[PDB]
Amino acid sequence: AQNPNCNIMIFHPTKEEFNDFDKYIAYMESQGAHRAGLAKIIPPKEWKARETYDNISEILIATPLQQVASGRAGVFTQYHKKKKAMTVGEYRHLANSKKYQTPPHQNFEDLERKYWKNRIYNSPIYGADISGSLFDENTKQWNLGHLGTIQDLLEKECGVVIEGVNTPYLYFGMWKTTFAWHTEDMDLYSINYLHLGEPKTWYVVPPEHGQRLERLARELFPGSSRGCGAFLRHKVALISPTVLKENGIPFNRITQEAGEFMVTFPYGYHAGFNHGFNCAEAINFATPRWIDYGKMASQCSCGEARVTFSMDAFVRILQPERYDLWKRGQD
Ligand SMILES: O=C(O)CNC(=O)C(=O)O
Ligand SMILES: [Mg+2]
Ligand code: NI
Ligand SMILES: [Zn+2]
Repeated sequence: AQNPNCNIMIFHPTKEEFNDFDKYIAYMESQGAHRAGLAKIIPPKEWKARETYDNISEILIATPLQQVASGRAGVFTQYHKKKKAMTVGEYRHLANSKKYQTPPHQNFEDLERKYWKNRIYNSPIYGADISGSLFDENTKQWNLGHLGTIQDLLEKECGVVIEGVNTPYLYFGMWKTTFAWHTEDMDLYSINYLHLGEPKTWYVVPPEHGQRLERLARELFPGSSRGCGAFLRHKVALISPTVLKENGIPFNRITQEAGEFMVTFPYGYHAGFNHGFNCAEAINFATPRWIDYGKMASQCSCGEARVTFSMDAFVRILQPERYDLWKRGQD
């Protein structure tokens, strides 16, 4: 078995190998990359997402989210308070202000220490889940706005035509902005490209060990657990690496820098934080190997997780018994 210790793998495709997206994902899996839950892909040196970022300041962040924490430094939840709209240029100025900017630090490890020590005492503002793309339309390779769609994959594998569309989302981050422990909707893959700015640190649990994370989460968030049988779908809970280590949960960590892709694999729990002002783009995708994960994916039916139009069809076709109760949650 390849990559039996479930380490995060880093790949360096040539421009020739960067032509066929599906093929390269299958290659990475042939080397065991999926076992980690997360992989890094460094694009060929000749490749670019677009010519410059000089003209992005007038993108609107219609609903910036202030991420307010409750709990203890290593075990907390966050809620998102909606703020007034601002442009990317306004947000970047805010991120660089004395109140919100990255503190002085020695290296990524020192900054990681400061994050876990101090995150709960601040409420950074996140521009998340903004439909759109920063890839130039002429970028032919690994353009996240030109991927094959999950509906087309399901149709190719299973023969059923379904409604729904699949488009990318932009994320504008600042120091301490946080992504809670989650897997993707319907335990899909994701791909994330860091277009610009400061790094993003990731934590991930191997798919084969995901239930160990879930059992810890039920112990650490006991009222949330009683409220919903899949409360990590709410995307609100954080657990530090120190706490994971104290409880024997297998995980790995890596820092993504501007110009790099990350791929998350089906049922790979992940969480993380941004180091400073940055912009990422991400989208879900599927392969044939995903279908079995989609069939088995947990669902939130308490009503909190409330997700896309396109997830309907996935539940209806892959999980017809759940369909009924899940849609009661979504209506
Ligand atoms: O970058 C972020 O804030 C969150 N991204 C992801 O969870 C992803 O790409 O799967
Ligand atoms: Mg603009
Ligand atoms: Ni994700
Ligand atoms: Zn729920």
